[PDB]
Amino acid sequence: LAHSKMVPIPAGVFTMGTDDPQIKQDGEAPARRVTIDAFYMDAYEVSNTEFEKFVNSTGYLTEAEKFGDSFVFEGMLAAAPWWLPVKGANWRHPEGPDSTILHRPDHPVLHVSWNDAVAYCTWAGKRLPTEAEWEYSCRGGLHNRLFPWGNKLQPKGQHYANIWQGEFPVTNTGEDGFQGTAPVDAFPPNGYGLYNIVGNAWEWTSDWWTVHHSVEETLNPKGPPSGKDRVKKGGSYMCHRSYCYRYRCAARSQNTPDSSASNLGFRCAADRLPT
Ligand SMILES: *[C@@H]1O[C@H](CO)[C@@H](O[C@@H]2O[C@H](CO)[C@@H](O)[C@H](O)[C@H]2NC(C)=O)[C@H](O)[C@H]1NC(C)=O
Ligand SMILES: [Ca+2]
Ligand SMILES: [Ca+2]
Repeated sequence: LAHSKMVPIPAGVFTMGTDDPQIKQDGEAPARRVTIDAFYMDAYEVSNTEFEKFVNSTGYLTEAEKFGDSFVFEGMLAAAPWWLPVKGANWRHPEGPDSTILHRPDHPVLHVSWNDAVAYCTWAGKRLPTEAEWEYSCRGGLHNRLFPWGNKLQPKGQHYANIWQGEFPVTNTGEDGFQGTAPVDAFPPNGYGLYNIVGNAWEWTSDWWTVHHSVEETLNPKGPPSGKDRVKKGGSYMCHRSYCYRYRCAARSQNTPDSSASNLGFRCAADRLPT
């Protein structure tokens, strides 16, 4: 269990975005050439256990605990009728008060806000990645592919990510081996050595959200200087093509920095290795 290990992501130039946006409302277009300096990125989503080390040390009280509620998928018991705001739903109690994390220590932490994530990473001698670092990393050395691994969803007939199978929201067949979340080290790594960069839990980035992008070539871009929503990436175990096709590197979405929910977590990046 090296669930806080990092990988060196190589310096390089890449196509961020796409001239074939499958969800236009989200600012997937235009494709634009971005240059990214070499850095490090968590190989894994931050796990319940890793977060607990953080909380052991600092006594950090997450925002869901402070507000007293968080968003849980009805399916496992508001932005959709299936998102319910549940009292005493937080990272220790992912589906509300009578749920627990004891049987799932290696699964990614949930019900953490952008602030929670930042407190963790900075605690950890790290920081959140920018969207561009995230997306570049997601792509995993490949150019203009849908997914970290290519354009087939199940290559060689194999599940490569934790998402929805079946009729959403009513039936999740769990064909891919998991109905909710999966251990942070489940499924194959992309070419850069990252696990579950699409699927499992959504992932916070450091950028404010905008849908307005130039084709101006940029270098280590931080997104806009302001916003009201922060950028999240890579879909979750609830994604399906039929209604939410965001288990692609190009896809993107947003939340206010103080939101939290049962399919949303994070991982850290860093310019240089921490201790
Ligand atoms: C966070 O702190 C708690 C409490 O100090 C740790 O749990 C204890 O660990 C010791 C040593 O393994 C055991 O003898 C006890 O059985 C535990 N006590 C309790 C209160 O359950 C816990 O391991 C820490 N969590 C993490 C992720 O490091
Ligand atoms: Ca699944
Ligand atoms: Ca993920």
